[PDB]
Amino acid sequence: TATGFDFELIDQAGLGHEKLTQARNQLLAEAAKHPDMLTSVRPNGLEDTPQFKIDIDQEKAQALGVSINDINTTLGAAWGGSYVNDFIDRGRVKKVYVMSEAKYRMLPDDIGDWYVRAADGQMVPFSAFSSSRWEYGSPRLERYNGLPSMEILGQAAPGKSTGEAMELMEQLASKLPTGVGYDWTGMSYQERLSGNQAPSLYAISLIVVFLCLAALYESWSIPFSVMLVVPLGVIGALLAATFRGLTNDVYFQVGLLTTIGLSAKNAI
Amino acid sequence: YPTIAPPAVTISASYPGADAKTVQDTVTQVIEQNMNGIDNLMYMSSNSDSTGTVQITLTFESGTDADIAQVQVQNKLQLAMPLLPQEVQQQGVSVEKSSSSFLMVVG
Amino acid sequence: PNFFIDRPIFAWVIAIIIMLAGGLAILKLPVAQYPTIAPPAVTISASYPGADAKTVQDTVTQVIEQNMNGIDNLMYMSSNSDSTGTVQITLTFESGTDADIAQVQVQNKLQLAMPLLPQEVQQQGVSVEKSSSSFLMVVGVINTDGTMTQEDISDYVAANMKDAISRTSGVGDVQLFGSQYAMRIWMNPNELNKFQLTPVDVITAIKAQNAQVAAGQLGGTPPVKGQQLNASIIAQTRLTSTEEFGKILLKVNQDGSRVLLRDVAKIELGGENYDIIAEFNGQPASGLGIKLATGANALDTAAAIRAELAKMEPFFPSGLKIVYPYDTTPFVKISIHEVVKTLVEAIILVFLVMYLFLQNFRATLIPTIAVPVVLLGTFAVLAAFGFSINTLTMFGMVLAIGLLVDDAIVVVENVERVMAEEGLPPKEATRKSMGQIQGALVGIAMVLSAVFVPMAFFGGSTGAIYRQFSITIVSAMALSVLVALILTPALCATMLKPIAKGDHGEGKKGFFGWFNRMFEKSTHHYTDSVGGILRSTGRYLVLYLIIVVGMAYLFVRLPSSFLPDEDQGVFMTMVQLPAGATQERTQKVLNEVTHYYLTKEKNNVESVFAVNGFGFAGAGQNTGIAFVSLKDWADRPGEENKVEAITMRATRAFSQIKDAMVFAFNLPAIVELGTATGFDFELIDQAGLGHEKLTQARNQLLAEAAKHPDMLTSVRPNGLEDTPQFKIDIDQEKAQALGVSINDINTTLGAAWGGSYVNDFIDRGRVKKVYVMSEAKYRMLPDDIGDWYVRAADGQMVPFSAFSSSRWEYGSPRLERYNGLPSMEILGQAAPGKSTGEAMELMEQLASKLPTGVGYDWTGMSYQERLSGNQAPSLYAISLIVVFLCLAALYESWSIPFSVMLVVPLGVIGALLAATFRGLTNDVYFQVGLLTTIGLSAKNAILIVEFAKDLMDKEGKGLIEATLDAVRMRLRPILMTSLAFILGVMPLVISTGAGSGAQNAVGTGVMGGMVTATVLAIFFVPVFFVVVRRRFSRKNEDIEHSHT
Amino acid sequence: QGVFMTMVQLPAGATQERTQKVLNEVTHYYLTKEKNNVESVFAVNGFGFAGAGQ
Amino acid sequence: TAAAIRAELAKMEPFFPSGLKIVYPYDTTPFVKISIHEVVKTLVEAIILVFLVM
Ligand SMILES: CCCCCCCCCCCCO[C@@H]1O[C@H](CO)[C@@H](O[C@H]2O[C@H](CO)[C@H](O)[C@H](O)[C@H]2O)[C@@H](O)[C@H]1O
Repeated sequence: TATGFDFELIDQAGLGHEKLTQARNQLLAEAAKHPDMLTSVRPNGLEDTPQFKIDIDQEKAQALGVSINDINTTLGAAWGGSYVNDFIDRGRVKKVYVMSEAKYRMLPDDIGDWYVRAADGQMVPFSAFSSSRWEYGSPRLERYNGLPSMEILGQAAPGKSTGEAMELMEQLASKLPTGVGYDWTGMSYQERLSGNQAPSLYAISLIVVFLCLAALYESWSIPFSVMLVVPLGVIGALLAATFRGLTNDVYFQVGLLTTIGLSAKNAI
Repeated sequence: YPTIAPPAVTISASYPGADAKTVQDTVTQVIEQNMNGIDNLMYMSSNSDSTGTVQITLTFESGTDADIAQVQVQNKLQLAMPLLPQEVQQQGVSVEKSSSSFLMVVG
Repeated sequence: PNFFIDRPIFAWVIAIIIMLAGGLAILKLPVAQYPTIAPPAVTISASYPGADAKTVQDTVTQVIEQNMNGIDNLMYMSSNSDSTGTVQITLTFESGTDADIAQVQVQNKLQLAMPLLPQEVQQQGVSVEKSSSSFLMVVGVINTDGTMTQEDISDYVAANMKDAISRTSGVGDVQLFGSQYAMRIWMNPNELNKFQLTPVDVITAIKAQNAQVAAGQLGGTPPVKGQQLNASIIAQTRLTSTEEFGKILLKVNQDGSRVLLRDVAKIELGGENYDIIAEFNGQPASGLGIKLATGANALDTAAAIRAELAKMEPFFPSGLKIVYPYDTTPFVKISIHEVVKTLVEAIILVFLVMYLFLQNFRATLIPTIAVPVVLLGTFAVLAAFGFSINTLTMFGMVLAIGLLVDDAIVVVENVERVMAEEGLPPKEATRKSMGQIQGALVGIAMVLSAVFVPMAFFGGSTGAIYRQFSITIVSAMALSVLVALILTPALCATMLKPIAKGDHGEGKKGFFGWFNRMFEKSTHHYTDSVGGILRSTGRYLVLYLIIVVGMAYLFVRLPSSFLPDEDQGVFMTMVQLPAGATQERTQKVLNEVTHYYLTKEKNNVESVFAVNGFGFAGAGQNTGIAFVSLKDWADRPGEENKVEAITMRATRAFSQIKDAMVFAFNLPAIVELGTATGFDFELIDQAGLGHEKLTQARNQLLAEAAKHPDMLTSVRPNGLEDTPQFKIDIDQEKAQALGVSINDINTTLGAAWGGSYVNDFIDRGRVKKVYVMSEAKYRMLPDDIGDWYVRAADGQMVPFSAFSSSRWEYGSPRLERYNGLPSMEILGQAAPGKSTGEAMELMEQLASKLPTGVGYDWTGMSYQERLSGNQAPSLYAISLIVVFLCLAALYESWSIPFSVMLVVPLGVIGALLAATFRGLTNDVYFQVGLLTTIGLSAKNAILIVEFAKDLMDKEGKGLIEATLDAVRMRLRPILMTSLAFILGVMPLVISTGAGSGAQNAVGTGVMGGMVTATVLAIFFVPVFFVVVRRRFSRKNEDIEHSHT
Repeated sequence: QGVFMTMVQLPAGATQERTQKVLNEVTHYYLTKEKNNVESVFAVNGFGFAGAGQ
Repeated sequence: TAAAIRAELAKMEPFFPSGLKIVYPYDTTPFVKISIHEVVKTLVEAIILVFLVM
């Protein structure tokens, strides 16, 4: 994108998901307070969903003759599914999945219809050794470079340069709790080191161009007289950009160059 | 367009039934612990999905011959393959070269 | 050529373009200490916790050495089967064999040996790596208050650092000095016996109790029509604490008194391994052992590593500031910086010589500017030729200042000479000088490639050296030549003020002039002399014979060499205890050494990082090592604050008074790679004679080379002799009826004393390991064998004193292997000034008398010397006939070319004699030096004989007449070029610090070589040309002629 | 590019049913008020960009 | 490959029992050898006949 970024907010210390998300609201609300820089600071991930814990009371089955492995894998093969064997149909190998049927594994109540047949020969209801509670948890556990992390997309105000928003983010994500550090990636990475590099390139460009005109003729001042044609070609391109409502994009940029070219040709 | 975007290899594994913390803990951290010592590494990013499918993409320095990156990756992951669970291990981990530029999609 | 003399601005542009091509090719050009020298190798490492030596050799090592079948460019394969259960297979390759393909072929040949390996091995990680050897750097971590112990610190390293600091773009295997946190469970035998339990129930317990679970989903997919909830089932989860681990239940008792883990074994967050302990200055520390990549630039990898770690510094806890024990980086930095400082200085001195000759400042700037631009320019040919800013090419620079100065100098000189000889204005005079010295400049450039090029034709690491040198010299030289045509002559015509006819200084003003008088008066001296010697020829012929032969004897009784040992500012000492030692006694030795260094070396030494448990070939309680860091150089005056004095007398302090062997040393300049005198003999059994017969063959040999003090030094095998072993030859009979099960007896024996990785747990967020082993005291002295019981089929435990046995044998802790077969390795040297080759042949001849199936072979260092070598005589014969042919071209005579080649010794005998007079060695640098030197002589004499023939031909002047005029015209440049050099070189031999051993090695050969060169040739060359041309006739009986 | 796309997201922990609801709405929408611009609408339930989920 | 391989066998020679002998049933090597020696003889000859013609 042009104006903006791909902020990575990273946990570095032995913290937990809750702590990070807390930091994220902290920064996202503190930086949604600057249209003076950033517009649409938004996190790209999935928020904590309602999740349903079945903290088996391990005691109330530990004698019953039932095996944890059996309880787990029946629970599992019940509501998730299991890849078992492979079969050769019509000529081609395919997978063999065994799962519950639809209706007998959907709503929490259905939990009950499931029975573990213990070692002796007696079944056990699941409401005998289980539990049930409702917590939260992310469905998308993101990580950046080996550590827990969370990704905040966002940009800068319509006519503010991407970099300025970046520096203000540095000074804002500066105000975060210990174990929370900052970092950049992808676009904002590729593009972070490559922005204030351009002037050196014109240093080579225009300096080597001046030495060539110094060569052709034989003067150091004559090339000035010829290099003076440069703006002449530009203010016409800009004027067109601004008046056609276009933008300083690359095709305009190489274009701007070519123009500089002929200015120099004719002037030469 | 020309070959423009910095080359990267994605690794994905499916772990039927795993909630996010499970895919982050049986598979994701095991792999993020065994990608130590491949060449030209710019950065690493994981997705531990509530579908049980983990997507760990590694993005590299520009003009880093992909083929070799994809190999140091597939062969540093085929080290942590025993240190993986058996649902995963049997249903395939997948190391692929990554973009999004599908020439065509045919329904 | 000339096009430019009329356009000075065009030429100035060419100057500045080559200049910023210099600077531009300077900011992004490789910088290493050396060129990449180490032949590529792939190391595979395997872990088999609790395994005896013979076990790592037989369960993992030989299963894989059978699957390393069909790898490319394979030079050799070597196994280290360690009694720590860690086997190290090193495969070394042909030179520069791009790692990636080799390492990929090896890992995809190892994936055949992957199913046929244990579940213990396969689970503790097998490792296929690209890697050097010498630690690129070691980064220690400590704490001020020491409110933490080795385990805490080491954890922070392995939980906050070692996971990503090895994930750069050029690090091989970081080696943790400490170990990462783990869930440590220590079984208590008496109370574990009480409540009726084996380790096996502890295993299955913590396993199936503690885990994540393949749960599933509410609203499961595919749902039913109208379904309106989707949410996640989180079932049984993995753990977190030590509580959650105490509470782990094994069985319920009849009354209610449950048997918890908590009770039955002690449960603690503890290291995954308690073998290695790291003490920085006696203070507890945990380090990072960084080994260099398989051909990555050093200072760039360290820069990147310094970047990630400098990024972790904002999240380190209270007081955890990084400490720095060992870095091979600043040596390279300060070294090359001292060579560049010298580049600057040599320029400076040269300008001074030049003022004292051409007493006009704006004229003296002509060749002053002549160099910085031929320099900059070469760096761009290096960027273009795939080289680096290594020591070799750097010394090629500093070295080549001489040819550049000479070229510029003879041009400005020839102009000026003509401007005082006729009275012409500069410009036409410039055109004129050029009209003579032009062709000569291209011909000398040619004969110059003809001598530096064959030197590029050598093989080996050293071959890489001679080629790096040969190129910066020939390349830089072409560049001085083009400068001599575009820029130089335009400058002589341009900034240089005109001297009208016959001015010749001549005091005239009173400072700079009393000189010109001294000198002109003296050039006469010179001329009246040379005439005086051309008078009598035989005499000088004889003196010449004497000079060659003197060169000869001086040459042969000179000790060859390899490279310089440099006080890199950072050294280390190695520790080894007697058979079967303990962690406490090692730590004892290490504490002592640590104490010594902080006293008798209180002013030179700063930090001692003691590494207990990790030696070289591998680990053990017995072995220790100590990376020790010194103070800044400015507080280290004399020669006694240096590596050799410190390490020698330290070694005195520890050798002569100690029980165990402890040495202090500094590693040579090369990161890894063989040294000089010495070798690496591998003695191999081929027809299967077992460990005993082999090691014994090693003893026969260790004694057979003990009968020749005339040759072989340090009669040593480098390995470890067989240690005391304690066998438990289970009688399976007296347990197969007892109600007891074998599988359970094994894994209990193991989990007791070997240990077991069981599950995985969540520490503060980070996955770490789950280990079960005995408690400390129930496995030390042999008796503890008894305290452990197997809970049989019925319910009765059984004593270990029930089914076992017990005896004590011997067997090695390190089963070394070479080329796929069992082997043992004998290091050694040659007598001092004795060649490695002689000792090598005597070694092939003594181990020749060994039992059938025990054969010999060579590796590593000893390889370097067998396929190659002694190519020099032919290389220089090449150089000499090719050069001779070039002089027959240039001179268009066969008999004339001889006169320049005769000047060859004159420059040598000076270098030799300078070496012998200082104490240096016929090492690489002496050869480069002599290269350069024989060069400059060639330059000068060629010039002289050139003028003479011209003046006889293109003026019809006599033989003698012309000879004298030739010498006459150009004594002044020869001296001034030469004199500029020697003064520029002085800094080298005078240099102290940062590889000043190299510098001293340059400066030496060069200075002496030069003195004898000029100061003899400017008297011998006329006698060369004269007597040689008088074994040639036609026209010149004595000549005169005509004109166009 | 002659072909464009729209992204849809249901509130947290929603179901395949509501998703398929929105998607068929949009498909109809394109074939209606855009009957003359749209040729083909390809609806994907369960896979968006933001991540995986019904 | 043949120089290095027959050298490999000659290093294995101190470990061969009674009669456990090497045989060469099949080798593409000497063909290369004589194929080439015939070409050089030809080349040489071509030269000779050229000098003679000239
Ligand atoms: C800024 C310093 C520059 C350095 C310049 C130094 C030049 C001064 C050197 C003076 C020494 C001369 O050394 C040289 O040896 C030869 C020997 O054959 C001598 O030559 C003389 O002796 C021999 C025999 O005795 C012959 O008869 C010959 O006729 C006669 O001229 C010397 O007279 C001189 O020509």
